[PDB]
Amino acid sequence: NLMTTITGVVLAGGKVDKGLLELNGKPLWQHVADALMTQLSHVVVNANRHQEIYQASGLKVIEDSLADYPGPLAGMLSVMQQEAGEWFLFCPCDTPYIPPDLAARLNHQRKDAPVVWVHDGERDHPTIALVNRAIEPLLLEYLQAGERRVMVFMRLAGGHAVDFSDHKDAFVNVNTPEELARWQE
Amino acid sequence: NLMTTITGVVLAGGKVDKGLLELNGKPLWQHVADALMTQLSHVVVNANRHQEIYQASGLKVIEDSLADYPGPLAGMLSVMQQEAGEWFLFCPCDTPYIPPDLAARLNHQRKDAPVVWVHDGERDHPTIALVNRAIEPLLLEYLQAGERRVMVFMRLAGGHAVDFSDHKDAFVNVNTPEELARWQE
Amino acid sequence: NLMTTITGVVLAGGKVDKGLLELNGKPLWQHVADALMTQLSHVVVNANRHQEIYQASGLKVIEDSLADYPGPLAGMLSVMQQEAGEWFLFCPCDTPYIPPDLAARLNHQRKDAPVVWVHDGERDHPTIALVNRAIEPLLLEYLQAGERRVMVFMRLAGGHAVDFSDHKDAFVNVNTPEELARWQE
Amino acid sequence: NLMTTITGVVLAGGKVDKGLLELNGKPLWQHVADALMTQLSHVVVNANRHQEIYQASGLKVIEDSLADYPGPLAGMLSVMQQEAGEWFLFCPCDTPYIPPDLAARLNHQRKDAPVVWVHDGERDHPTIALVNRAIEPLLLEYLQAGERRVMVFMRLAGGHAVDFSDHKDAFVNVNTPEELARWQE
Amino acid sequence: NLMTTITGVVLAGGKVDKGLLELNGKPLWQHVADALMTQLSHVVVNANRHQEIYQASGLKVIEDSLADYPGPLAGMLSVMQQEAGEWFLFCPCDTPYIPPDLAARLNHQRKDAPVVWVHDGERDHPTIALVNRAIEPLLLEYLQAGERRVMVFMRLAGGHAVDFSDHKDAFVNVNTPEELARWQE
Amino acid sequence: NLMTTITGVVLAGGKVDKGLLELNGKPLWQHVADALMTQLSHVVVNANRHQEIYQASGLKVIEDSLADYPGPLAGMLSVMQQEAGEWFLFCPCDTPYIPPDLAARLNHQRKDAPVVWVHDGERDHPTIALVNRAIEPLLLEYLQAGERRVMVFMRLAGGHAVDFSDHKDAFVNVNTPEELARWQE
Amino acid sequence: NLMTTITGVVLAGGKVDKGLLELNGKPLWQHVADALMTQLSHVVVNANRHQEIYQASGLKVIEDSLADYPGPLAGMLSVMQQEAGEWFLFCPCDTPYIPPDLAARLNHQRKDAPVVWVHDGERDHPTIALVNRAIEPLLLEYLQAGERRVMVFMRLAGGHAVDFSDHKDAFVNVNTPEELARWQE
Amino acid sequence: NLMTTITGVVLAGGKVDKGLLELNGKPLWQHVADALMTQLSHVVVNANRHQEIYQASGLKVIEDSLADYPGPLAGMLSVMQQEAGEWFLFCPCDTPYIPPDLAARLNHQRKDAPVVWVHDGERDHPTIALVNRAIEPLLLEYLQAGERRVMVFMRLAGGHAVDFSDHKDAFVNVNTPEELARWQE
Ligand SMILES: [Zn+2]
Ligand SMILES: [Zn+2]
Ligand SMILES: [Zn+2]
Ligand SMILES: [Zn+2]
Repeated sequence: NLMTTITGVVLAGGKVDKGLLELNGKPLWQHVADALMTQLSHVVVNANRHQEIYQASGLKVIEDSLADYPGPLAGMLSVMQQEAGEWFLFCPCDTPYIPPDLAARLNHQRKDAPVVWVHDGERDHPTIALVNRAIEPLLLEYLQAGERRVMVFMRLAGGHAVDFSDHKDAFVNVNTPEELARWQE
Repeated sequence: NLMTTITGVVLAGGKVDKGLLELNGKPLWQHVADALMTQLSHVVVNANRHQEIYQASGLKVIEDSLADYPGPLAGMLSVMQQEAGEWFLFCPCDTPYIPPDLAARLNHQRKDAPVVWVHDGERDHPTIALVNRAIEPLLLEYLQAGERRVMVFMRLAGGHAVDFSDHKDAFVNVNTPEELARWQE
Repeated sequence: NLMTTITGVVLAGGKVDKGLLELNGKPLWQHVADALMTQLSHVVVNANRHQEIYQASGLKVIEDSLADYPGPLAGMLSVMQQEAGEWFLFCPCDTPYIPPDLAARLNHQRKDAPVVWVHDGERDHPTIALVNRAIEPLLLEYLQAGERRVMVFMRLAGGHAVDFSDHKDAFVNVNTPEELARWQE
Repeated sequence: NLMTTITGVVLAGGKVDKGLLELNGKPLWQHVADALMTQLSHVVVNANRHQEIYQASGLKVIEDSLADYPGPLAGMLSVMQQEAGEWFLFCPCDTPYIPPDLAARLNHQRKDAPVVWVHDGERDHPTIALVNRAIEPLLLEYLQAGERRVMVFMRLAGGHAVDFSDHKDAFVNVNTPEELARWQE
Repeated sequence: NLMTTITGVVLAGGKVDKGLLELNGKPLWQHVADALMTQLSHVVVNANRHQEIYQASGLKVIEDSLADYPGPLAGMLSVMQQEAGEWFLFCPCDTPYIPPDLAARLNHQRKDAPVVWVHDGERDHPTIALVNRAIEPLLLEYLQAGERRVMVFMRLAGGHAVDFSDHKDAFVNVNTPEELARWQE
Repeated sequence: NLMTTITGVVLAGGKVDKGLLELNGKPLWQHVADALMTQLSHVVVNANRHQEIYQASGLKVIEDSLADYPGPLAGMLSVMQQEAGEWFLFCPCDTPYIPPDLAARLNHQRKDAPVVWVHDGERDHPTIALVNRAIEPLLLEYLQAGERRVMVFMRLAGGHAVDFSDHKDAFVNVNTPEELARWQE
Repeated sequence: NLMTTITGVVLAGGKVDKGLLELNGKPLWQHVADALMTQLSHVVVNANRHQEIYQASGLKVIEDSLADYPGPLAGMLSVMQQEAGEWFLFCPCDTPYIPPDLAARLNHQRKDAPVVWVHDGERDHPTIALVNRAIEPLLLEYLQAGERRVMVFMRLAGGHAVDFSDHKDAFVNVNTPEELARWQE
Repeated sequence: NLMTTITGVVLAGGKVDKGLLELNGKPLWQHVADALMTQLSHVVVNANRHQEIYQASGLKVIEDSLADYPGPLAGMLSVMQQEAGEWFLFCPCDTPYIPPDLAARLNHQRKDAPVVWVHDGERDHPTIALVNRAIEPLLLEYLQAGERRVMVFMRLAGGHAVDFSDHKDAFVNVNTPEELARWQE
């Protein structure tokens, strides 16, 4: 089952974390982790600050790097370098309503591509992505070349966006404390 | 083939059985069991009463529990706890006309989800479901929390309904002796 | 797991059954069925008499034939013609102490052969056999030719015996009521 | 590849063969055999007359039976009883223009069903069918019960028709010498 | 690879933990967890006390039960009921020197059995075991019957011991604070 | 992943190479090789001239033949005869803009066929093809018969075209130095 | 099963056949073909003379070549070039007593090698070999280089001999009419 | 086949190459590359000097790093970070007589371990190793910790040595020009 083949990954922030703010009593990042854990057996967090907090919830923490690369791609590569699965489902810390069929729908719609990411009907969410580790070398080469754009990389790897326009407000992102108040229950 | 990979399960009733009433000379529950047995090699019955009757037809009977949980979910979990397959096709005792392509269509339309159930064009039949045992832990947690709603659970697991609107009257349910008379041949 | 890939088969007798006699309160044939059911999910009985008794224990009964062939091979072929698995573990009704690792050891020692049977250190037990359905055509041809010898057939199919000389008295066969008394507890 | 997993079967006639008549210098049945052999490695002929002729082309001949059942289903069952593959692609002797993508399209459109057959846009061709051997037991039971209708059986097994309406005149059947003249090149 | 197919499990104690005592600066239970984590991606702890301590190391904690069963078997069953893998490698908290090839050797020596445990040359260690979840139903039945003996259960499931007599002092168990002093570096 | 299962093949020319001309500083053939290498681990070049140039880029060169057959099919067959994979993705040297999802889309759209090629919305590109080695024998027979037409062969093998009409100008072919100037950046 | 994965091949002679002489009423080559057909579904003959005779038994005939190479290796390569399986079991026409477990024992003893051949206790029989088609390219290169020695090639490919010293007189070869008389029954 | 699943790797030297010296007219490193290429489809070279020379033979060159780690382990990790296979067979540049069954024997003797290396009867050759990429994270952690010992790492990963004591002088290493003269033909 996908549950035992894809490693879930909370992208908590590369070199505070707004993901620590509570939504309905639970920190934003833990909404994401809990949603991934309902669908996937093995779930880790990519974090470079507050490691003890993430770890304290029973999750393994993967710290970045080797080289101090910038942005989300750097965390993705760090996780592939430090974890053995074939497949990873990444999600940032601030999208607490991700749907219960995230992994299944992304996988079903992959069309044999090594990477896919969510399009919510309005925009792309390239860091909510199902990634095969076969693109580890390409990612390393991309970052070594000084490149940083997420979607450009994912397209260059042969990926595409998957339509989640029917999953209402599942991909809302909590940008600030103020937005968080529009969502408190 | 699906025939040898999915265990069929007649949900005969958790803690008489109207499924014992005869439709065209054959008990309602045996219509269901026979339909499952045409499509699947290994088929069992979840029953907590009249166990000897079900067993007498050559079917293994799984009794509920561990804990006295309520409703169909309790029987589903009981069956996963007591049977070793990866996949189960559950069906209640009172839907005698289930189609010969039930398992194939549910599986084909799963879209990589760990659970799917029938929608007949008019309504959901959440207890006519193809279930991967990976959701055993989630089900246990759900029931331990005091929750009982079937479709809510199946959605939370990442499942969805599968359209059988073209399978005419295949999902009629015999609620009472009176309805049973509308169907006698 | 082997549990969900091999169909167990009690060879109860082709055209009373001494296998109906009780050993320590349980009929000989049910000792065998219970031993197979501990190791295998799906288990059936090949019987041509007392079908209701076997069936009443929750086991599907396969009756012989098509053609009225003689002996155990006839039952084996009948079962392959009427059951869909790839693999079958046959055992006669009168060997109640068959070991809990029967299927695993036979499979482990197959050496890529399509059939293997037990040798107990003293003699062959060719009807205690793990059989791939690929030899269905060969068996049919053998029986159509008027041949009946079990071990000859199994050798001709490319099979061999597997040493169970360390499984003490596991393959005792209860030939008569008198032998049964040497074993009563 | 499908080429090495599906056994092709020319249904040449159960208990002359009009399939022996030549179309553009090649016997109708050999048009079918050649089309199957382009797509599939292992191809056999079900024949009960002129066995030497079919065999002489390098094809193994499977004769019917065990029991003298009627019609095409009888040949299908005979072939499953005498051949070891999981999958069979049957075709009658008189449809010489069957397409080069017959096996691929039938398989692609199976929708997890154990049997599928061709619909040419105007009618069903239930004997041009892709069949999983899991339905061997059901077929045996059907024929033993005295039933003979092909499509009824295939529906009861959970099968469906596959649209080949775009494959122009690929499913023309040569009923008589006269029709054969409408096709001579 | 085995790394991504077998779930590691530290058996930390069912209803203080001596496994909390430090050996060379690291708690005994964490020696075990670290050894399992070198070989396996996903590793959990079965604990019913000090849950926060185990969880704080980044490990998911599985608490016992459903029913208050006794002993290690109860923890094994609890873990299978609450975790989705096919395979589990259990180890108690007080065997800190378990070898780096534990999972590979147990798996290699399984001989198609659904469970295997370590024999160190002097004695059995039945709670250092590689277990297929197919024996979940058997375990449940065993415990419901009031049975508790570990090795008896594992033999009844078809398992056997695997020789680790060449892995010197790898299976030393720290019974008390005094034994722990014989090992301090 | 497809990356490690399909061998990429640059069809550089059977018995100068215009593919040696530079587009934006990189030879046309190396545009193709680089595009294939982003998607596939193992990539080779079919060349019969300038072998040292192709080889110098780190690519293995496969020279034609056995028999001096004509055209692209000859190179395809040469490559299947000299390389061990199951699957090959061929592309000529003069289509430098082939898309990053070439292999994934061709594979996803194969519909169980052993060969597929690109249609760009305006025309077929039968030498941009995903080919299963099962058609090696058919290809050999075709060429031995004196036949040379690419698309005819691919249709006869059971293949079809795959729509890439949405991949803008990805299949432009540089026919001459003059066309190459319309594309210089 | 091996029956449906390995193609049997009678090596009948490259550019009369003593294999046509009758042993106990059946031609030597047909003893071999029949032995292969008991173990394997799909069996072909490599022949360059008397093609009609071999074909007349229902076997497909593969004629040599492309290039007029010498010896048994030439026939092996011809067969791999013209047949789609992954695995081939070759045997010459004059070893009529080959054992019923030939394919299983060769496969079991392969030790992950791409080719294995029989050693009968006294000598090697390098043309009684189980061959993976991955060595097709190596074979082509070997023959193109002007090399002909069978065992040298098989060793260079990474193969080894498999001990059949316990299969008494199974590998007797009938060199002449005179030897054939020592064997007539 | 192993040929298409394991990537061969010549370890040519991390930050002249004595591997450039000719043995019987062929550079030592090319003896190794050629031996790997006979057994494996895809073979690369890890080199940090003379990259153009290695590349010129048709081999892809992987340069070290990310971080400037020391020794052979650094090259192994570099290759896993930059190549997508599951399995790698590493060999240094100066062991020109490596046997034709290197990959098969190492794989056959792995005993489910993620890494194995050659023991020649006299000593270990830990850089002649079959490595699963699952140990990429462990290797990274090991090197980041400042550790460099090869065999220690391979043991810590759960590996073991494989006996090649019967492969005479296959593992001779050419240390110097003088040793090279003891071997010139
Ligand atoms: Zn059953
Ligand atoms: Zn985990
Ligand atoms: Zn065949
Ligand atoms: Zn390569």
